Amino acid sequence: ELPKLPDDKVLIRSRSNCPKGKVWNGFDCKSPFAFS
Repeated sequence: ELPKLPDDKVLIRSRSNCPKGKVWNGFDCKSPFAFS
């Protein structure tokens, strides 16, 4: 997938995915706990 918007599929921290129940940011797909 081109648009990083997963959670319960691959959630590859690599550089093109967002973990379970998370939220992207200027340059990172992850939970708000690490951004909010």
